[PDB]
Formats: sequence, structure tokens, C-alpha cells
Amino acid sequence: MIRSMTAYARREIKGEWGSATWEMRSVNQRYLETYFRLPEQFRSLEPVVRERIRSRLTRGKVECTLRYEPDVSAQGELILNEKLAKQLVTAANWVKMQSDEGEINPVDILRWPGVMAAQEQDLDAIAAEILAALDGTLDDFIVARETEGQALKALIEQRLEGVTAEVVKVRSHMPEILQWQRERLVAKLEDAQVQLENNRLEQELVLLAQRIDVAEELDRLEAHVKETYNILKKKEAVGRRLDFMMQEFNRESNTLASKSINAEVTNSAIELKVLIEQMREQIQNIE
Amino acid sequence: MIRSMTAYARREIKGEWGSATWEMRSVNQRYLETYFRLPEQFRSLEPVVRERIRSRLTRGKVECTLRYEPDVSAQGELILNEKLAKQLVTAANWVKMQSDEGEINPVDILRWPGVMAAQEQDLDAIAAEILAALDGTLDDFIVARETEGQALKALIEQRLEGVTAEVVKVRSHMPEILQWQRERLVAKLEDAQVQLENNRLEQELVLLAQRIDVAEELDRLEAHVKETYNILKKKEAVGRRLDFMMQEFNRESNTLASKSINAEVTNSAIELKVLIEQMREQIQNIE
Amino acid sequence: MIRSMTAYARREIKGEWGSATWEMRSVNQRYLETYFRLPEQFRSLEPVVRERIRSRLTRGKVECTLRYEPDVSAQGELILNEKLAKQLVTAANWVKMQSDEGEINPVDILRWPGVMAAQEQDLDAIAAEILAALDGTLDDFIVARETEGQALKALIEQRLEGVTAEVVKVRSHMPEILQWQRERLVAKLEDAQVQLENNRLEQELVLLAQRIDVAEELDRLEAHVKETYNILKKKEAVGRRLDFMMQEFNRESNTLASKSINAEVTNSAIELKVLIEQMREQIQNIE
Amino acid sequence: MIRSMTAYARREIKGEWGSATWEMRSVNQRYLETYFRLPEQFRSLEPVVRERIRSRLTRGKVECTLRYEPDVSAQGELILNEKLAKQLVTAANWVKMQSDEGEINPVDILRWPGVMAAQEQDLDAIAAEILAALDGTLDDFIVARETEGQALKALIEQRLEGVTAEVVKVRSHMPEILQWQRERLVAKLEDAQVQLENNRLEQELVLLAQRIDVAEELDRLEAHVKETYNILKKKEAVGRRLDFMMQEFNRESNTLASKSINAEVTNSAIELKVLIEQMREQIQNIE
Amino acid sequence: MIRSMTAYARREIKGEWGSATWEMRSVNQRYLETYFRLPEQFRSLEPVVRERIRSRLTRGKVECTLRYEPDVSAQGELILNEKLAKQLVTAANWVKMQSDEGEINPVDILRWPGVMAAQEQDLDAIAAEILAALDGTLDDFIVARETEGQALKALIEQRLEGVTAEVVKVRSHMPEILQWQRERLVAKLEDALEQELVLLAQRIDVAEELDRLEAHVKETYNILKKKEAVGRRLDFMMQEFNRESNTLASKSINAEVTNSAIELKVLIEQMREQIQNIE
Amino acid sequence: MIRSMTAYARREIKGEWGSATWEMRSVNQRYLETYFRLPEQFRSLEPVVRERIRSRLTRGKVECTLRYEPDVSAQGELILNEKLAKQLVTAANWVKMQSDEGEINPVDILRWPGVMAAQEQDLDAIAAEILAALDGTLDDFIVARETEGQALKALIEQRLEGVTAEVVKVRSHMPEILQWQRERLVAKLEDAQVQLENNRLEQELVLLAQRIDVAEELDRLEAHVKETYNILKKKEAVGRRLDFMMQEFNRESNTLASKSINAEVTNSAIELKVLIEQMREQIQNIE
RNA sequence: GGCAGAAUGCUGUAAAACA
Repeated sequence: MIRSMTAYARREIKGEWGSATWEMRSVNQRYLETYFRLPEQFRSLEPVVRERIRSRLTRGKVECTLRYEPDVSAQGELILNEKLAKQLVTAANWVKMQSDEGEINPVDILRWPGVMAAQEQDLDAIAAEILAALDGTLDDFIVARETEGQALKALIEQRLEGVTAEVVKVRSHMPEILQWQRERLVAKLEDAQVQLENNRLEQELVLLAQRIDVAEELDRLEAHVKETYNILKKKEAVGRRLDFMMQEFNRESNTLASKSINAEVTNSAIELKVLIEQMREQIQNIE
Repeated sequence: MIRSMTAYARREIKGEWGSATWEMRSVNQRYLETYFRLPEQFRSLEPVVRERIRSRLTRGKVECTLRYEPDVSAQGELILNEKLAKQLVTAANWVKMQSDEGEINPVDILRWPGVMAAQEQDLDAIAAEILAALDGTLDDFIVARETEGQALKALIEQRLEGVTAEVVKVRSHMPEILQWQRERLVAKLEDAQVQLENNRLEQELVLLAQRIDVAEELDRLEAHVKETYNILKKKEAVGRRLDFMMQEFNRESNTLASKSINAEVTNSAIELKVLIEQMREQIQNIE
Repeated sequence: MIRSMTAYARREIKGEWGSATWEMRSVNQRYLETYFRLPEQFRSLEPVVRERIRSRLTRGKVECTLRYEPDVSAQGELILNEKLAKQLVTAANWVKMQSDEGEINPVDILRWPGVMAAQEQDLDAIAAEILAALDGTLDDFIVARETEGQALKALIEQRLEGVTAEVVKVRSHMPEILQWQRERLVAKLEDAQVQLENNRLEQELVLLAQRIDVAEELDRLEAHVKETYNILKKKEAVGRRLDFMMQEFNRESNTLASKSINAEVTNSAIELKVLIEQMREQIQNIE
Repeated sequence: MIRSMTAYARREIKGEWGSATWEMRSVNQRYLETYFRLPEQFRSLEPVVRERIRSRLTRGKVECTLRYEPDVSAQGELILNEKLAKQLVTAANWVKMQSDEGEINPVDILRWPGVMAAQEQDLDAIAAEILAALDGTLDDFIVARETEGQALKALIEQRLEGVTAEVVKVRSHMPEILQWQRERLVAKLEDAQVQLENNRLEQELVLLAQRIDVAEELDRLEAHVKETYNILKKKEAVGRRLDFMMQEFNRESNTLASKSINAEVTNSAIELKVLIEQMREQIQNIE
Repeated sequence: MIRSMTAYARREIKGEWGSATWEMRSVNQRYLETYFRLPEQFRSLEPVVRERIRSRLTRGKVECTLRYEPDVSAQGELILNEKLAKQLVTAANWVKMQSDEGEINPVDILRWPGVMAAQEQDLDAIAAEILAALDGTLDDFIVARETEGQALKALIEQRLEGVTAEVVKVRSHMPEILQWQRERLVAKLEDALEQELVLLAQRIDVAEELDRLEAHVKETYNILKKKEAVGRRLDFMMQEFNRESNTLASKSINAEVTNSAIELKVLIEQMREQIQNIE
Repeated sequence: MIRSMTAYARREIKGEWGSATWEMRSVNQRYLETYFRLPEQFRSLEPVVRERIRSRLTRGKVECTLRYEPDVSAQGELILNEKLAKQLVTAANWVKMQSDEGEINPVDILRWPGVMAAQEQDLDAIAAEILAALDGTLDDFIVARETEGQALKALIEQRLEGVTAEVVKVRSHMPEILQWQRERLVAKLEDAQVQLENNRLEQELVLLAQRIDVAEELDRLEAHVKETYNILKKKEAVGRRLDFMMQEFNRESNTLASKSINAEVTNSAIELKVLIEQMREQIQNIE
């Protein structure tokens, strides 16, 4: 199915251990790039979440952020290190003896690293819930991508309908275009004949006759819109395939615009460029 | 109707507690880029804000910054962890017995992590007003775009009037230059004392007239100014269509300059090219 | 007069509130692009500053940066969160009751986050001074543009005198076209020893004399240097008009080089192309 | 054998001293960059660890973390630095003389870095096992890379088979396209009432056919897929070479698309570009 | 002499204040375009630096970056903001009212941000030394252009020697060409007219083409020693070379002269390709 | 005399006070950054050490470790910045005048950054010997860098011999390729075409010869290996100069691949890019 | 108009680069 490369997904899980929030953002990119902002406590989950991301997403820069705020009140009571505190007090008394003046601060002893440390919580139980929330976030992310992808497909199918209409309007002027093609070649034949001892006369006519195929340019445009409809229903990653198709649309419209056949044909040729330009806008953020 | 691609809208809301400001900027771009700088608390508004913006704007580098200024005075009172504070004080008194000296600092106990924190935020109600301000800011942003859009349209229309005047001037000058060549050619024959063959002079003068015939270029230029006037009345965005029309304008001006032989016609062609360049400069800012 | 596109202006203002610095720098550009890097407190000045910049300037890549350095101490007494400071005192007092001993350091409460809110500034009287500094910086920027522009005008006029000198040299080293081809044909036909008709041969000499005659090309070169002098004295924007004029200068030099039949003319054509190239380089710096 | 730049490997050793864990993770990178998260006890092993990894590996970003968990008995209690403590007391007394007031806080002396530091064991025997454990991790790392690289090689081979199929399809379609295009071009001249020498016209038709013939491009594509198979069969460092081969693939496909006439050839060129893009995506993750 | 538009030059000036590294990098360009990445402290030097560079270079896209690494110890001695300290003391006194206890610590006031900030550096004598390094870097930059332009000059002179050899080879066949031109003139006359004959005589003969080629070679040799900006002048000379050789390429008499003309065209194309990257 | 950014130098100094070991290690970096592991006894030597190291080095991440083993016979003292220590006390006294209370903690003055600093003028007997040991260690570190960079120079020059081999290899294929194109073209015209019509065969071959003419790229490649040899003997910091040279190497190598019409040349141009990639990897280690 | 392709604009590349 058609998918977009700009989606936002968010999930949050709460419990006695605390609250953990998963956030996922996507921006357009040629390849798949994953950047993580995991907390230091759960730094060990990076390979697993990276594999989970790469297993479902196929293109676009992805930013994943995990915020973990433990419940301090629900945490176990802090335990006082009896031996470590006693060691510091005896050591601090020695410094008082050398300096002959001192005042032990009881809070400063408690603030020392190690002493008065809370018991470590069971991170293994939290990891499973966090991974479940990550899977839910991936599901929401894919749903958001698909929801916006349908909008892009509708916009592109709207533009492609206009391209066929513009081809029909240009085909309405074929009797005038065919008359113009003859005059382009007839004038060149006699213009070169007026010039004397001019070589490569046949080369000019042969090259010129190849570059006035207005009928063939419309056929290729009509063949691309038929194919572009088929590309949109491939159910695979067609983001890049459409990007290479837009270059073929650009190639045909560029040659048609430079013809300058007629005032009314020029308006349609300008419109073809506009439709392709608008169509190329949507292809940028398709996956 | 038409809109400028650069604008600036700022809206500030003074709620019961705190205040928020919505700021929008826009710069010229070939596609639509929407960059958001939302605060940490309201980071989840991006999908809602992005949808509400991409549905009203077509092109430009739109940057939206939401600045949240909480009222600490009106903020919820910090909750004091009585049990955690009591645990530290009793443990501090344990050190005091062994140290035999020292006084517990009341501020130091409060400075301990987890003793005091903001228990409640209640951001669901305050986020509704912020989103409501966004709809107001977009309306001002669109009006700012349309206000500057009219100046661009007026400038483009003035330059189009100048283009029509220059075309009329060239058309007026053309017959005199056509007659000037005939007098100069016969003068050289008279100066060379050579009697040209019958119908050779008439045949030769046809080639020069074809060389200096710019009627088709002027007709195409008038058709292009009429088409540009029609385009400027369209409700859809016309930045790309006008930018493509300027290419046809440039083609006609280049052909006129190339086929020019008189100083006055060359000066008029240069004036046409200057007018087209000014038109394109104004077009770059059109939606 | 004419103004260079690249310039640099800087202006610093001091006061009891602090220091502010305006820096404006521009470089060559096809159109007018203005990028503003304003401080956070003064982001609301962007529309006014942009309007003034666009009013004063025609084209360039102008970038304006405002550096704001508020004084740390201002507005008399420091702004204190009275509720938060009082709230911590009550909480600290409760800790004293349990421990029966303690003291509250005033700086400890001041160092508490939120108690010392960001110092309030008027931000309205300072805006007038900043806008006045912006106007002064615009005056300096325009003066610097005009000073550099006068040097560019001298360089262009020096090369224009070179073009007139080269045209004089060509008109003196150019032999009589009718006589030059007559002598060349006679010698070549002397080997053939057969002449179809002397009467018809003389007619073709005059008709095809203009093919190799460069008198017409030289007159247009002399007409353009007179026009280029006139363009340099206009009050409007001149860079675009002169840039399109150099195309006409190059058009004549190419035709003069191709039509050249003598080494002196060809060497002069190269010299003309060098002078035009040197003259075209300076025009790229004129707005 | 071909290897990948993304792999994982973990090794742990259990002993009476404690438990040490080695973790290696690789992410694709242009060059080799090594980051080490080593404990303070084994910080001196970084130059030894870095040399072993840089010698065995060639490319990719590698992050190696050594998780050292000593036993309670193996932990060394903090030892007071009496020599350093007495120096600070003398240093503090010098400042007291300048101020004539103040008292030295005994805890503040202890909190000074280096005064209260745990004794460091020899750990020479323990580190000897760590290096052997690290060498085991590196041995499994290469094996881990090789298994992952086999899938990439299989994918690249499948896409190369698709490329060969597309090339043979284009070669099958081409002669009919060439035959019809020549027939259409000569018929176009007849409709324009242009009479040309058959010998001269036929010579121009042959040269134009050589201009629009794509046999050489397909031959180059076949040679490129054969060389790609050889490169895959090569031994080491076939990432960047293979990427350059993909650049050549893209060049040939772009030439084929630009020189194409029929819609089928254009569709085949689009398919070739899609296959080359997928190969580039896979190859970006190859050492 | 000949200057190549691509070069690199680096100079580092070191001192008690820190370091300052100038890194000029240049590639090809039709005109002179300079881009600067200056540190925030020395961004005001752009007009002075830009003027200095524009006066010593003629073409190329120059990218000059100044890297400033100020020293921590180079900062001035601390000064006391008496206005800010007094405000903090009054602010501290307010808290003492509610608490009705406590003593303000003088050092804690000094530890507050902004009350003992160091004096700003002069940044005036430093800029004088930085501009001295820029002047030196340009001298190194020019040498890097000249040491690369000598190779291009040698290649162009080699191609010019090849062109002279080809011209001599063509001149060795002058009587054969002269006979061919007479037959061509008679053939058109005997076909029957005057319209075609007059322009045929107007066309440049082969000997004049070779003389113009030799004159172009001599002028190119002089230009390579002109000792100024000769990139565009050499490009125009190559255009003239192409215009002269097109006649020989078009004319067909025999295999040897055709091969010599093809060699001349290839040599002129190589010269033109190598000219594009000379300042 | 190329210096590499990876080196190691250890120097031990023995005296009556004990044994002091200076170790210096360097790792690749874009700029110069120094980290010190001085014991707190000699912590005040950090500014002088940093000044000397930044004076004698240009680029690279440098880690310096000093191990000090004092003896009971000799006792040292902490070097203090007397000028700054007295200034802080004077400033504190001024604050005491306004507050009319307070006391100065001696440890607070010492903890102030810059107070625990040393200068070369005021150094102990041991400190001067430590500084001399550091000078010797830095000289040995420079020697190690020079002798490690000699290996890098050999590695790079080995690749440069490959580049000249590829350049002379392509130069032999070029006369064969152009000659082979002649046979292929006349084979097509050998069917029923008399190629002796004007010079279409020769003009096409001339046009083809100018399209595939890679002589300009090969000469610039050869002129860049001559200059790269001289850069490797400049006896200065040429790490960045070589990096810019490789960009010029890749610029000509990639253009050679593009203009190539034969598979052998393209396979050679791929080899040129690989040699550049191998050289680029070593250049990252060059100071 | 960094180098180069096709014919203002679009691709390849330096760019897994430089801010």
C-alpha cells in the first residue's frame, strides 16, 4: 500500500514503576536512517529497537525518543550504609585533628556517593512493558503513514487525470500541428537551398524531422499515465519508482513546451509542466 | 486571490495561568516545508498542528514556534515527601550520635532529590486554548500573505502594461526600418555604378525583410500578456504557472533581440528583457 | 548613482539596559533575498525590519543580524517569586521542628530554581533605540554600497574607452571590401582562365560585399557605447539593464570575428571580446 | 567471504573475582571508528583493545562496552590520602591568613578529588583473561558479520539476475524499434514534399541510427554485471568498489533512458534504475 | 606566470591568546567569488579581508575560513559587578525576613553567575596579527597556483608543438592541394553561376588557413608569457583555432591531409579543454 | 617528515623524591584537544603543560598521564595562584561591607577555578624536573609521530604508484578505442552506403573523438601525483592539504569514468576511485 | 559559473561531506 514518509506516533505506559513515553517522528530521506534518544538506564535496548524499526520501515529518516520517569515515592526506601558512613566519620575526624578546627555536617555524609543508596528496581519487568509499548508505537506509526499515504495517492491520481485531459486538448489541435510540422521542414529545405555551397543539408533535415514528433510525445505521455496508475497499485515500496517516472514525465513535457507551435498549444504545454511540478511535490514524501 | 510566500503572524494568549505565543514565519521555497519548534510539554501537538497548517498553505518554508511561559506563582504548590524527609532526618541523627557534633541543614534536606517535586500539571485544559490560538494565528498569517500579495499583483500588472507599450513602440518603428534598408541597398548599387538585373532587387529585398520580420514575436508577446492577465485572475495558486509563462516571455524577447538590427529596436528589446526580469523577481514571491 | 551589490555595515548601541549590535552584509544575487537573524526577545521586529530593508534596497543577498546583550543587573531590585520563596521557607521550617536544629541560608533559597525568575526588561523603549540603530546601519550600508559602486563605474568607463579605441583600429585596418574581393577573385579566376560574364559578375560582388563587410557591425558597437554611457547615468536600478546590454556587445564581437578576413581584424575581435568580458565582470557587482 | 557492517556479539566470563561482559555492535560507516566504554579499573587496556579491533576489522562504526562486575570481597574500600589531605590543610591555612577568618570544613577536604579514593588492585591476572575474552568476542564478531553478509550477497545476486533479464528484454525489443523509427522518419519527409538524394539520405539515416542505438549500452551493462559477480567473489573490501560499480550502473541506465524512443525501453530503464537503487541500498551496508 | 585556478594554502598563527588558522581553498569559476566563514569575534574583518583578496586574485571560487581557538588562561582578570552584588544582598535580605535567621555567605554571592565575570579581551592587537597571517597565506596561495599553472603551461606548449608539426605536414602537400583547388573551380564553371563563384573565391584558401594557424600559435606562445590574467584570452584564441581548423576539416582531398586535419581538431579540443582551468 | 596523529611515548625519571612517569598518547581528531590525568599533587601544572603541548602540536586528540611516586624523605607543597586568591578575598570583603556579616570558607576560595594554578616562575625543585621530563616526553612523542608517519608515507606512495599505473594503462587503450570506433562505424555504412560523400564519416569521428577524449583528465591526474609527492615532504601540517588533493583526484577520476566509452577504461576508473579511497583512509591519520 | 552528462530547467558526482 502507498505509504508516506512523514508521520508522528506517540505512546505512554504508566505503572507503579513510573511512566515511560515512546515518541516516533519521520522526515523525508533517500534511505533509512534511525536516530535514537534512549535514556542511559535503557541504553541496552538500542539493538533490539533498531532491528524492530528496520524490520517494518523501509525508507525515511526516523527519530525515536524514550522518556523514562520513575515513581520516586513508589521506589523502595533508601538504605543507610552503616559501614561506609562510619568510615568517613572516622576519616573526617582525622582531618579535624590535623586542622585543629572542624565541624562534621551530618547531611554531607549522607550526600556522599554510595552511602544512602536506594535499592535497584527490577528493570527486567519494565523492559517487556517498554517493548510492548514500542510495538504499539510501531503499529500506530504504520497506521499514520498509511492514512497520509492514501491522501497522497488521491492527490497524484487527481493530477494524472488532468494530464490525460491536457493530452486530449493538445490532440484537438493535431490538424494545425501537422500543418505546422510541414512548414517547419519545407521552410528549412528552401532556406538552406537559398544558401549556396552549404553542406550537411541532409543532416539538418534528418535531425529536424526527428525533433517534431508531437504525435509521439503525446503517446509517450499517454503511456506513462497508464503505467503510473499501475505503479500506484504494486503494494511494494514504490516511492523511488515514481521518482524515476517523474523524470520521464519531465522529459516529454520539456520537449513539448519548447515547440512554440501555437498560442493555445503553449497554454496546455505550460499546464502540463504545472501538473507534473505539482505531482513531483507529492512524490518527494512518498515511501 | 493570489498570495505572497513570505509573511509573519504572531498571536499571544493570556490565560488564567501562564501565557503562550504562536509565531509563524515564511520564506520562498519551491515546495512546502513545515518546521515546528514546540516545547517539551506540548510536543504531541505536532500531528494536529501540521494537519491544520498543510491544509491551508501550498508553498513556502513555514516555521512555527510555540513559546510556553508557565506562571510559577500560579503553578501548583510543590508537594513535600513527608516520609522521605523523615527518613533522612532520622538517618542524619544517626550520624550526629557518632560524630557527636553537627546540625542538620533544613534546606539541604529539601535539596535532596525526590523530597520536593511538582505533583500535578493538568495540561489538557491549557492545551485546548493553545490549539484555539493556532487557528487564530493561521487566519492572521493568511491575511498577511494576501495583503502582500496585492502589491505583487499590482507590480506585475504595471510591468505588463510596460511590456504592451514597448511592443506597440516596436511595431510603430518597424515600417520605417523596413523602408530604410531599401534606400541603403540601392545607394550601394548606385555608388558602385552597377545596374542590377530586373526583379533581382525585389527578390533580394524579400530576404532582408524576412531577416528583420518580428511580427510573429510581437503577436506572441501580446498573446502572452493576455494569458498572464487571465492567469492573474485564477483562484488557484499561480506562482508556478507564472514562472513558466516568464520562460515564454524570455524566449520571445530573446528572439526579438537576436533578430534586431536597429539601435532603437535593440534598446526596446533590452527594455522588454528588463521588464521580464522584474516580473520574474516579483513572481518568485508569488504563492 | 549606481551601487555595488556587496557591502558591509555595523553599528553598536549602548545603554543602561545593555548593548545591541546591528550587522548588515550583502553579496551578489540575481534577486533580492533578505535573511534576518534576530534574538529571541526581538523576533517580533521581523516584519518592520523586512519592510524597511526592502524599501531601501533593490537587490542582493542582504543578511541582517541583531546581537542583544542585556545587562545582568537592571531595573533596581531583583524580581523574586514571592510565593515560591515563602513556600520554601514554610517547608524548611517544618524540617526544623523535627530535627530541633537548623538554619536557613538566604542564598540557598535564592539559588533554588524558579525563585530567581528571568529579569524583566521593558523591551519597548529598547525597540525604538534598536530601530534607530537599524536606520543608521542602513545609512552606512547605502554609503558603503555607493562608495564601492563609484569604483565599478570607473572600471566600466575605462573599458568602454578601450572599445572605442578598438573600433577605431578596425575601421583603419579594414581594406575596401569591393576592391579586396575583386583582386582575390581575379587571381583565383586567372588559374581557371575562363569568365562567364563580366556584367553579371559585378552585380554579385556588390550584393555579397555585405557578407564580409563589418562596417555595419562596427556602427552598432559605436551605438552601444553611446547607449552604455547613457545607461550609466540613470537613477534607477542599472545592473540588470547593463547585464543585458553586454549580450548585445558579445553579439557584435562574435559576428565581427566570424566575418573577419584579416589577422588584424581577428586580433582586434579577440581584444574586443576580452574587454567585454572584463566589463561584464564588473557589471555582475552592480545592482 | 563477503561481510556486513552490522553485527552483534556478546561474551561473558564467570570467575571468583567477578563477572566481565563484552558487547560489540557495528553500524555501517565510511571508515573505521571505534568507541570504548571501559570501566575505570580497566581504562589502561584501551590502547591494547583498540589495536586488536583495528587490525582485524576494516570498516564500520564499532562500540565496545566492557561490563565489569566485581564481587563484594574483590571491592576495595576507600583509603584516605593522608599526604594529600595534610597538603590541603596547609593550603587552606594560607588563605585563612589572608582573610584572618574562616574555618576548614573537614568534609570539604574529603570531598576534594583524590583525597578519598579506593585502593586499586593489580588486576594483571584478571586483565589477562579479559584480553582472551575480548579476543573471543572479536572472533565471533567476524563470524556474526559473515552470516549477515550472506543475505546481502544473495539479495545482490537476485537483483543482478533481474538486471540481466531487463537487458535481454531491451535487446529483444530494440531491432523492431530501430526498424520502425527509420520507416517513420523517411515517411515524414515524404509528407513534407521534400525530395532528397537516396544516397545522401541513407547515409544520414545510418548515422542517426548509430546515435540512437543502445547496443553498446547493453553490452556495457552485461560486462558490468559480470564484473560485479567477480567483485562479489573477491575476498576483502568490496564495499566501496561495489558502490562505484553501482554508480556506473546508474550512468548506463540513465544513458539508456535518455536515448530511448519506445515506451517499453523507457519502462525497462525505470526498472533497471529501481533495481540499481535497491542494490545500492543493500551495498551501503557491506564492509 | 600562468596561474591555475585551483590551489590550497594554510597558515596558523599561534600566541598567548590562542590560535588562528587561515585555510584558503579554490576551484574554478568564470569570475571571482569569495566565501568567508569567520568566527563571531572577528566577523567585523570581512570588508578588510575581502578587499585584500580581491586585489590579489582575478578568477576562481575562493573559500576562506578562519578558525579561532581562544585560550582559557588568555581571559582577563576577574572584575566585580558592584551593582549586581548589591542587588543580590538586598534580595538575600528579603528572604532573611521571612526566615528571621541565617547569614549570607560572601563567597556564595561571588559564586553567582555574572557577579565576577572576567574582563573582555582587547581583540584589537589580535586582529592585526590575524591580518598579517592572511597576507602571508595569500603569498602561499599564489605560489600554489603558480606551481600548478606551470604544468598546464607545459601541456599547452606541447600541444602547440603538435599543432606546428601538423601544420608543417599539411604544408608539405601544398602543390597537391593547389591542383585540387583549380580543378574544383573549373568543375563549377564547366557545370553550366556567378552567384556561387564569387563566394567560392571569397572563401579562405588553404595556405591562408595555415598562415593564420601559425600566427595563432605564435600569439598563443606570447600570451602564455604575457604574465597577467590570460584565461579568457586563451579561450578566445582556442575559439579562433577551432574556426580556422573547421575549414581544413570540411575540405576533403586525400587520406593524409584528412588525418592531419583530424589530428589538428583533436589537439585544439585538448588545448581548449585544458585552458578552462587557468586563471 | 610527515607526522601522524597516532603515537605513544613513555618517559620515566628517577630521583631522590621518587619515580615519575610521563605517558603521551594520540588519537585521530579534526582539531587539537588535550586531556590530562595529573595527580592532585601536581594538578596546578595543567595550564603550563597545556600551553607547551598546544605550542608543539597542531592536530590530534592527546592524552597525557603523569604517575608520581613520592618518598617519605621529600615533601612537596601545593602551588597556589596567590594573585587570584588575594583578589577573591578582597572582593569577598567588599561584599561583607554591604552585608555586615558572613565569613569566608578557605576551601571555597581554593575550589574557585584558577586558584589552584601554577606558573613557571614559582615552581618547586620537583616541579622543574617534572617539566623537564615532560619536555623530553614531548620530544620523544614528536619523534614517534615522525617515525609513525614514515610508515603512512610509504603506504600512500604505494597507492600513488598504482595511480600512475592506471593512468599509463588507460593511455594505451585510448588509441585502440578510437581506432575500433572507426571500424564499427564503417561496418554499418559498408552495407549499401558510399561513405565518400562530403566528410560526414570524418566529422562524426571527429565529433566522437572530442566526446570521449579523456586526455585532459589523465594529464591532471598525472600532474596531481607529481604534486602529491612534494606534499609528502613539506615538513609541516599537511593533513588537510592532502585531503583537498584527494578531492581533485576524485574530480578527475569520476570525470574519466563518465567520458569512458569502453568497459576496460570504466573498470580502470573504478580502480582509480578505490586507490583514492585507500589513500583517504590513511590521510585521516596524518597530522 | 566546482567537474561532467544529455537539451531556463533535469540528472551523476565531490556529499556516509561541509555548517
